[PDB]
Amino acid sequence: PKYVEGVELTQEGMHAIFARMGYGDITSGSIYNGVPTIDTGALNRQGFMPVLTGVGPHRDSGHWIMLIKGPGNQYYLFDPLGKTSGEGYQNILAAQLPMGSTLSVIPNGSGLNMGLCGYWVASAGLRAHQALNQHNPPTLLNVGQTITNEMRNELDHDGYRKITGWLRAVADEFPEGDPQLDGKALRENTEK
Repeated sequence: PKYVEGVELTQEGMHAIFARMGYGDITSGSIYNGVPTIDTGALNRQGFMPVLTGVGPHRDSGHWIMLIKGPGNQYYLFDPLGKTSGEGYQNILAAQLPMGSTLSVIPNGSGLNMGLCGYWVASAGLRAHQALNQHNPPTLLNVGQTITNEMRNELDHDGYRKITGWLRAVADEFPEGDPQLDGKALRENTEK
């Protein structure tokens, strides 16, 4: 399967889901043997960048997180495993951003990932992007709080089954066809 392996998005799958939602042909990032590949031009241009962390010679799969650009010289790190996990990548990622930039980790809660990091990056990651860049942005705390709550509410009522079933259904191609703001909307509008 090109887009999904087990219940995780491959790099091809991540590109494909952003293309299907209407974000065009995006550039993703990675951390290979502890060294980041981050195109800052594409980051600034996109407003965000999914980053496949934890990869290396013997590891194609890793842990997806989302790099977000805010207003000004502010950047954010969304980690579906929670605040501590993200703080794990904070430094190495921060040193890749423009001089004068700051990188803060979104303080969302642990225990809600369920092996769905790619899905979360493509949904909650985008919603965090949109929230932090709207006219009256919430505080970092409110954004973290809100993301935690949204992940928990989506996992309720057979959420894991619904998400994993959809991901398996779209393992090779996505259905048509309206564009969407985030992956949850795409899922709900293409079978869930």
